[PDB]
Amino acid sequence: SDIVIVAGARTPMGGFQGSLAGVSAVDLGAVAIREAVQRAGIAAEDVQEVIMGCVLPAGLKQGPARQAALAAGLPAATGCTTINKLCGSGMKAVMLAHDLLKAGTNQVMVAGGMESMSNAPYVLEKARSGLRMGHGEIKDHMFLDGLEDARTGRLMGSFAQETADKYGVTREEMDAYAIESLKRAQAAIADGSLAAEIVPVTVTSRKGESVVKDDEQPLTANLEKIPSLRPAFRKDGTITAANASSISDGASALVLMTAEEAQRRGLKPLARIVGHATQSQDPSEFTLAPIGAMTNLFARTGWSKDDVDLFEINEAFAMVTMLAMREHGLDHAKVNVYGGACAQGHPVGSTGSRIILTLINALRQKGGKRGVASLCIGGGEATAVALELL
Amino acid sequence: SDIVIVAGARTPMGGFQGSLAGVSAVDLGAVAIREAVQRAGIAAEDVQEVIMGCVLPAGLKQGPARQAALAAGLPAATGCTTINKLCGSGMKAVMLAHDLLKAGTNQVMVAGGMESMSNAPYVLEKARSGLRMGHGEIKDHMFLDGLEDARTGRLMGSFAQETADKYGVTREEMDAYAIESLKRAQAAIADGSLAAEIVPVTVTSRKGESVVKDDEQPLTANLEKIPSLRPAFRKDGTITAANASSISDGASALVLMTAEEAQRRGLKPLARIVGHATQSQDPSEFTLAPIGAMTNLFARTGWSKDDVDLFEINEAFAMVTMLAMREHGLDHAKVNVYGGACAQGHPVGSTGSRIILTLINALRQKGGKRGVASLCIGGGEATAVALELL
Amino acid sequence: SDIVIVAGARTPMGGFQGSLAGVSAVDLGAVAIREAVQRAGIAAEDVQEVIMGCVLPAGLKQGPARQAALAAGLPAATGCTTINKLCGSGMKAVMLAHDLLKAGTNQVMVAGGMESMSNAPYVLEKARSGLRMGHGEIKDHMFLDGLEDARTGRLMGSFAQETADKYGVTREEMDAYAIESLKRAQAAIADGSLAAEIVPVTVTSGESVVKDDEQPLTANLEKIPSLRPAFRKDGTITAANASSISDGASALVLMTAEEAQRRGLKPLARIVGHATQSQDPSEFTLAPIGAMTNLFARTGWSKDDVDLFEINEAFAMVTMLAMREHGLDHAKVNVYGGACAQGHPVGSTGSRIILTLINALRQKGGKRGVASLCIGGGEATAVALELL
Amino acid sequence: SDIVIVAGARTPMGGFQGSLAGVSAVDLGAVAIREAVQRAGIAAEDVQEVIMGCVLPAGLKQGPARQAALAAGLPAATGCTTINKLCGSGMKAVMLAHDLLKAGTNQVMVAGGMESMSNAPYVLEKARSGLRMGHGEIKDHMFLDGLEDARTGRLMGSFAQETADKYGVTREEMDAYAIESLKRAQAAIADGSLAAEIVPVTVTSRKGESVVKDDEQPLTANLEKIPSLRPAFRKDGTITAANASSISDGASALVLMTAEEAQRRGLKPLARIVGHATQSQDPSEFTLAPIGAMTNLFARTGWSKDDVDLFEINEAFAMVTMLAMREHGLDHAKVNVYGGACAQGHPVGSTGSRIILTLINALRQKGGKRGVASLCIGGGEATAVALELL
Ligand SMILES: CC(C)(COP(=O)(O)OP(=O)(O)OC[C@H]1O[C@@H](n2cnc3c(N)ncnc32)[C@H](O)[C@@H]1OP(=O)(O)O)[C@@H](O)C(=O)NCCC(=O)NCCS
Ligand SMILES: CC(C)(COP(=O)(O)OP(=O)(O)OC[C@H]1O[C@@H](n2cnc3c(N)ncnc32)[C@H](O)[C@@H]1OP(=O)(O)O)[C@@H](O)C(=O)NCCC(=O)NCCS
Ligand SMILES: CC(C)(COP(=O)(O)OP(=O)(O)OC[C@H]1O[C@@H](n2cnc3c(N)ncnc32)[C@H](O)[C@@H]1OP(=O)(O)O)[C@@H](O)C(=O)NCCC(=O)NCCS
Ligand SMILES: CC(C)(COP(=O)(O)OP(=O)(O)OC[C@H]1O[C@@H](n2cnc3c(N)ncnc32)[C@H](O)[C@@H]1OP(=O)(O)O)[C@@H](O)C(=O)NCCC(=O)NCCS
Repeated sequence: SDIVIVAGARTPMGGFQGSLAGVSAVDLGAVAIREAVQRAGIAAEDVQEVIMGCVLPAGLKQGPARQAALAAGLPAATGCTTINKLCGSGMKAVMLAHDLLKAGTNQVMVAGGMESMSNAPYVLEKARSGLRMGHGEIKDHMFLDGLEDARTGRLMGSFAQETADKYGVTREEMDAYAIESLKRAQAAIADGSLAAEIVPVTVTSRKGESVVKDDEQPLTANLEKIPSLRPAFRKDGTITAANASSISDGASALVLMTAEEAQRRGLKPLARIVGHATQSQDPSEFTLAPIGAMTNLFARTGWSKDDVDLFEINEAFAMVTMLAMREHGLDHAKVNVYGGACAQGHPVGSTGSRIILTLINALRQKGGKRGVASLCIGGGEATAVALELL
Repeated sequence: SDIVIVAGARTPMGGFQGSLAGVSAVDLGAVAIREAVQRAGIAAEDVQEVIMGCVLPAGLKQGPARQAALAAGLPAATGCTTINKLCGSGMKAVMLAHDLLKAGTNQVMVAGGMESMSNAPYVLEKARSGLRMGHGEIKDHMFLDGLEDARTGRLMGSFAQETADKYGVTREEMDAYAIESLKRAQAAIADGSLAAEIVPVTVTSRKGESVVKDDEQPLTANLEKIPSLRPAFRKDGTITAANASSISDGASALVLMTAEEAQRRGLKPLARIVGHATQSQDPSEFTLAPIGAMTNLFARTGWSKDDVDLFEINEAFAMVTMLAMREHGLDHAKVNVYGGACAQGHPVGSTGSRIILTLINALRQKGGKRGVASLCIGGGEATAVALELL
Repeated sequence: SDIVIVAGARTPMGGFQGSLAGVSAVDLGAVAIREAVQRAGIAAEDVQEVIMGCVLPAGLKQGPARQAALAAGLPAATGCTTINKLCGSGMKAVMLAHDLLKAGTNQVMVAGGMESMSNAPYVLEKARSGLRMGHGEIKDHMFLDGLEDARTGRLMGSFAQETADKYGVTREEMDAYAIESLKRAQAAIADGSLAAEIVPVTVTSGESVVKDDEQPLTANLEKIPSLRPAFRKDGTITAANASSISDGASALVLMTAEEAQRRGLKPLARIVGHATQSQDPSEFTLAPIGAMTNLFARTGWSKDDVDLFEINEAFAMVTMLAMREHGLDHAKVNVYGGACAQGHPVGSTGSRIILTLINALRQKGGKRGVASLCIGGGEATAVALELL
Repeated sequence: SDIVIVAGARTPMGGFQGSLAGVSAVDLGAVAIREAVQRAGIAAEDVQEVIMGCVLPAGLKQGPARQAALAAGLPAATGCTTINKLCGSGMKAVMLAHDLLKAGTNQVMVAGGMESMSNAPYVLEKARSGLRMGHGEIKDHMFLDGLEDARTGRLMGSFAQETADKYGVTREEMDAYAIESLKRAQAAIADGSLAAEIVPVTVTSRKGESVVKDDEQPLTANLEKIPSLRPAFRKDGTITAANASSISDGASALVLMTAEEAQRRGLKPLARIVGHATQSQDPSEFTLAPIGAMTNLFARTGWSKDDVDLFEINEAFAMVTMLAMREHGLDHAKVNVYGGACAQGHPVGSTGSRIILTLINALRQKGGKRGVASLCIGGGEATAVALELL
């Protein structure tokens, strides 16, 4: 059973306590789902199972993906599951779906991601039992259960820093990358090349109500300020907020069906999924997992870099994409052509699925075909997806 | 591809803030993954993917499943995912493993779940942005994200209370069900009926290091109190501690394979997955979802209630199993033979893959072949799974 | 011995999360205590004991008075006590100062009070023992130990809304008083009538100097009839006629008259007497009336000998009911404004008004002044001072 | 004007989370004031002003002293104030009462103090504005505002340990001191000595009513453990729990008058206050501050050490009383005749007044006319009262 991506939608990527702060992650998951369905040509009735990535579901209340579904308009007959594969949660949702559909368990499914890092709460670890005496920690849940390694408590960035140096990556080369990302993720917000993949967002507030249709981080940045930005993860450090992905808010969804189920509803799906692959190695090498994730996909699928037109390779850290580009021998003109998250943002739970939609939607406006999205995973993993335009 | 369970393991269930409280959920997941992969007569290296349920990941640190697997001794070359299908994550985890094994992504998988309700933290919702002025809230993570309806903010036990009344389930009727679960629960401890499936878990007291091997509630549970306990969800309600499931810490792991992977490796699997099904409906009517689940199971399999030797139906509340039994016309003596969650405890992330495994235990020990396992899920859902001994 | 106020100084009074939010209460107290000393015209060493009002001592660390004394440049040998009789803190510090200086225990004292209401933290009450199971409250310290009655957890503007109503005080009456206040306040700033009592603060974020109270620069006169209530949906009390929440500090160098002379100092005022009034916590808005009644019974005065009163504007209505029941002239009360318009950093104000009263009495010509403010738990104090 | 103490009473001192963790600071002062006034021969009305020391008010409510004054049965006309001179607050309040009486301001006053370090809250300093990002602290209000010096954040202990090394006091010397303290406490608890000064306290819990009428530490203390105890404050230090004042709850209250006011109502008072002294030095030298206090006292009063029949030198640590006894040449046979803080306990707000009581009680039961009571005050300070029976 050949699996196909019928429709796809995703929210703007609102930066930390920025545009979409007054929206709950769930509410952002709806906007993505609700519009992924409408763009498909199906009804809500006719969705069997949802799978949503969600890394920080503290304070999201019971069954985060259940809520996102009911709000998106879906019936209570529809089954839902929240998953956490950290920064791959969104691309793991698509792969769980893709396999369930190969195994005849459903014929129509949605598979997106969702994060409001802004309203990720705070946590008290000993307050249940009693702190008894002495001061104590109160932990950033975004940080504690998201950005910092379980063993070392070191920031995903701290590791990027170590790995970077070790492979030779100078302030200047890492600034070359993060500088073009700001122009590309402004060249597309200009040529309006992202309005297609995106669905704007009606936000409340004291200052009346407002529409949000554009990626927040790039329009509130400075491209000249870059080679003076203080280091972010080590006093004498090469990594800064320019070349490190942003803390941001958003969601995204895809409708997935079998070839037949789509050829039987006379729907014309955007793309077909050719294969997926998981890379897994040591937490400290999370920044490099992408190399082997593709090296596995290129393996299972029979493809090479050369037979690929575009790649969406998440910029958790400019060096991730760089070293992945370096190691696999990828021309920079064929990688994140509308720019990566070091310009746009990275709502950890959502990106996996966004970059699939963005990839898809680039193969379209660039009249390309064969594509590969990969992202890195805190805990030392990558997930690689490979699809084809229809 | 006929899909086989090959071996399985499940920790003792400890009461809220008792015998398994020192140990984390990551750490109970490890004990259980280890002792499963071993009993299967395979090596760590041989495990390709892991799928671990977990409803309460606040305070668990990055990738709760990644830490479970690593700590167990699985090499980092082994993919790790955390899912949340509320109280059904265990069963879903198995159900996903199932379809992925079918699909062809993997031949060897570990799937299961882990939870320490005792070490669920607390959350401040506005500590990040600022409480400006006036009193604020501090939220029990277990209740806010695990144990109460998203929409209304009402506890599972409250929705259960309303439906007990509506279906006219009397104080007396429910106790009798529970006065039986505990009798069955102590009998298995007494005569070692659950030894096959339990790994013991080694803990630190102030007296040095002791082993826990038995479930906690069956021991700390006084049978001649059940008629005089107070109601739990309504001042004058029917549902008490005794006929509601206890809040528990535990984990459980199963080793799944294609039948021709067990064959190739010269192994004797325990049982076969014949089929699975889901049911979804109004989040207020979740206790009535297992009935549909099993109906959906019977349809997808071709099984009837007569072709079924033994049943596992998770006793979230005595009324859940009582009502699935009434409608399906099931025979008490062939349903939760060794007792359920009302006597033995309910580690929410875990109880979905543990029951799969008590079933495989009872079927072999009581001399059955065909078994059905199912449980209700908050959000208005349930999962069912059907299996046959080899 | 008669008691002189040698000199004084008080900070600007910033808003809630406003201009002196970047300064702790201990640091404001400091600014106030240092500039008081300098003015008295004596050495930090000459001061023998420091008493400060502090309502909200959570997270100011050990002995808040003590820290302030030290940071103000007073030596380690300088006695330090920190006290709380709520909003009357500042003025009780000056009444404990009076009684010490009367009884031979000292000669040179500093008294006043300090309050960052902005940086008042939040508290948890069960987290030491353990929360165990079920949700919990995170209480504001401001509200729990300052603004909400003990027995009834009811705010003070709630009790004052209730009093206004029984004593029949309309939105109109009140919004009027509030308008005259904000004018007299806005007037004093342009005129510089408060430059003498005030000591500027240098906040560092670069760095800038706060010199004028902050509320009266950001309070529209126009919109007073258009403010929504604050304590009950069908309310007559608003942001305009109820005191606003304020950073600020105030200190005051008291001597025995003998030590004043014996140092060649020319002091500002003499403390002729003082009184406390204590009654039912619901009737806190009415305690000033008793306060001043006892103060007259003691001093031997009548409202006649008073040239100017400072009866704190805790709520517009507290002054408006004292003004009724004592027969006081709005023209002879809170001349440069009051709490409603300027601010009310709760610990500080008790002393501040003693200081403003003295700056006015001078600039406006006048000998005899009276200070009174209302206190939760059902109390008030009054001071009776005379210029020299 | 001559000042007299007409009566007092004092709660038994509770241990930290011990046998008065279920009464507030306020209800303890309440129990104290009431019995004080009862023993005084007077009517609650006749009390004109109330001064109560309390170091840890956070969470106690508005006007801790007021609350207590009322709950004792003192009318609303009897006005109230709360003061804070750290560990000598309770003495300070008596000194202010003495001065106020002297000056003409009242006729009958009540001075005392109250602490419940048990029921002291935890604080979040950065909540109101917001934590924005990264982990925070939750700060013990007993440590922050009570037991750690402002400048350094070091514990009173840490200063006491560093002082004890410099002035060369050996662990074995402080343990000999501690050992005679506790034997004195135990002899005192059992022979009934403290009963004339103690007022029993009535509580609830599960079972129903309890009467606490005995200091808790002397009854839970094991003489033998003294020299085996770990070092409390430095890695390989000399200061242990047995020779540090215990964290405790309690309260005390004295009924003071001028001499003529007590005769006018025809009452035989217990003792005349003769003088008080205040010492103040750098915060690291707080430990030695009682020496200045009794120096300045001797200086004001006219008195010398051979005039003083008994001392109450509160033992914040064994090494205060010891360095204090060394310097003024005192005999532990004449100082803390019934034990002190190390054995019984240290309710910071209360000890100051309490020990004025024990001193008196002691001088009546052991024959003796002249007394001195001093205690060291966090922040480099110390107060001291001298008093004469009548
Ligand atoms: C890098 C990090 C520490 C920076 O946090 P921050 O302090 O909030 O940074 P901000 O971007 O908000 O502000 C810093 C400056 O960078 C600038 N900036 C940010 N992105 C920029 C870009 N692409 N180009 C140019 N300037 C940029 C901002 O405009 C701002 O300028 P200013 O300080 O002069 O006003 C933070 O984003 C982080 O923790 N990174 C998350 C990555 C991570 O670990 N997780 C990814 C999962 S693998
Ligand atoms: C019902 C509930 C509130 C009871 O917890 P509790 O009263 O706080 O704690 P306990 O269970 O210790 O107290 C109940 C009492 O009954 C006893 N008890 C528990 N199970 C018993 C049994 N099977 N037989 C007899 N006695 C039993 C306890 O041991 C205890 O005895 P005690 O009162 O003398 O101490 C709690 O179990 C709960 O909320 N359950 C959650 C159910 C849930 O949400 N699960 C998910 C469903 S999808
Ligand atoms: C806090 C309190 C002042 C209410 O204010 P708030 O809700 O925080 O709001 P603000 O202080 O911003 O006031 C609201 C508006 O009225 C304005 N305002 C307040 N006082 C004003 C005055 N005297 N004249 C004109 N405008 C005024 C503010 O500037 C603001 O204008 P804006 O909304 O257009 O910006 C009031 O509830 C209060 O006093 N609480 C504490 C109780 C107390 O004082 N107790 C101690 C006395 S015993
Ligand atoms: C040092 C301190 C923090 C230790 O806390 P702690 O160790 O939790 O206190 P504990 O009472 O549990 O002491 C540990 C042991 O010492 C024992 N102990 C304490 N005082 C004892 C005594 N007088 N005789 C015998 N044993 C004693 C306890 O019984 C306990 O034994 P256990 O292990 O069987 O329970 C505490 O005693 C203390 O009071 N410190 C602060 C001092 C203070 O009040 N500061 C203000 C002074 S200016």
